[PDB]
Amino acid sequence: LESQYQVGPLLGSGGFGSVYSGIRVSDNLPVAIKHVEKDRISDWGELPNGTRVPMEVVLLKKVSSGFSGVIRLLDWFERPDSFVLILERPEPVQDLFDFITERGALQEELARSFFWQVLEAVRHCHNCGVLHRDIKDENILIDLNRGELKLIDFGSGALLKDTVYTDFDGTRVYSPPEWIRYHRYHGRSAAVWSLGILLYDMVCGDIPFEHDEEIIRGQVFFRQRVSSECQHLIRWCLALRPSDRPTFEEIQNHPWMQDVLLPQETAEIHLHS
Ligand SMILES: NC(=O)c1cc(Cl)c2c(Cl)c(C3CC3)n(CC3CCNCC3)c2n1
Repeated sequence: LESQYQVGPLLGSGGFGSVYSGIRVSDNLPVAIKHVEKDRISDWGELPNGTRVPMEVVLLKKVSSGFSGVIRLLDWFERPDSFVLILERPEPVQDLFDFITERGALQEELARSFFWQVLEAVRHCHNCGVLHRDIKDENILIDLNRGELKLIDFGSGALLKDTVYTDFDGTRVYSPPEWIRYHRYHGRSAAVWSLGILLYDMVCGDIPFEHDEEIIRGQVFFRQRVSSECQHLIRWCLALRPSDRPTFEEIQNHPWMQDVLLPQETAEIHLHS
């Protein structure tokens, strides 16, 4: 049926739908229960059969196998007017947006650990043929006990492909200049641009660009003291020409990314575990 789950408080609502705290009754596992109205759903996909479902379900199934820094889909249900997704829920948890709101710009050692884990999660998605298309601090959860980050909300995502994309429903201030100007981008280089925005966000406490004109110009001004190596990596991710941007391999081999803390180290030093 679907009272295999006890429903708790509303955790949040927005373009992603309505998300409730929940518990799976069979083993007390913490879950998040996400309701999405069918009419409010834009991009659709389908499973290895008829079964037309939200793209989000297709993508999560493709990445939810195995361990990773991606939130796992435990189950889903269809109702007459909506879909309901059952997702794993860290506890205690705080999204990266709220974490940055409370603590301001992050020390580089902590930003390094977080950014590294985001890179590994995004690599996993791409390796599984999934492109997220809305990487940003609001879509990243922190498991405060373990110091492990989780990517959420694949509702703007798509199957990864090597040809040009001409559709985009992600967050605009995270979208690349080629999308702003031409409404065209390729998957990896757009993702790397958003990773540059995210890294700036972490070490400066706010995003670099607010307006189309700023994104198009691509001038990065640093409002906080940031190391030259970090500045260099960020400016590389934010290269105006897509082909001038680093690959994931080049990002992880960059001098700023060396000697990352383990997740548990991160929690003990910076999240006091
Ligand atoms: N797919 C989603 O949109 C989704 C998935 C999950 Cl597992 C969660 C969880 Cl947990 C939360 C609340 C713990 C913040 N939320 C609410 C969000 C947390 C980050 N942005 C603010 C509301 C979740 N949302």
